[PDB]
Amino acid sequence: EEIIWESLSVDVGSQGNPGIVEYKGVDTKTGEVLFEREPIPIGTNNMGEFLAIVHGLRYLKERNSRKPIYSDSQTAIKWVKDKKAKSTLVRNEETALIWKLVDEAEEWLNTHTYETPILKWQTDKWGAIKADYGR
RNA sequence: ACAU
DNA sequence: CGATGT
Ligand SMILES: [K+]
Ligand SMILES: [K+]
Ligand SMILES: [Mg+2]
Ligand SMILES: [Mg+2]
Repeated sequence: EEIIWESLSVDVGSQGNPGIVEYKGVDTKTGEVLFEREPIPIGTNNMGEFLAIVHGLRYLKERNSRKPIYSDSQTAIKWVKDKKAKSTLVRNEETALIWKLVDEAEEWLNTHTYETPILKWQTDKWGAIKADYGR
């Protein structure tokens, strides 16, 4: 119903899918960019969406912040809930980097706790998530 | 079908 | 138009 403005919003951007993947997190209210991941040469949209949420969790925990995270990705929200990213991307030399990051994000989820609500951004009602790349 |  | 996902 109502946007929770006191929140962090995340989104992925890519050049190709699979292709070059980046992501960022912003203050939902103001749009201030709070973190941005260096582009990863080959990944999928959903791996990026998942890494963005997990980085948001780590960012908020380190800062003792109870803010929720918004993501527009049905898939990534579920992968985080499950602590398991069920990507189809082949494992090879060119995908080694993103798969290492995905593996390590799952490992972090499996070794830490958090109460952070992970909320679905309702794009149909509210427009594009505030972290969107505008691509 | 829904979400990207 | 194509791809990633539940
Ligand atoms: K975009
Ligand atoms: K589809
Ligand atoms: Mg998105
Ligand atoms: Mg977007």
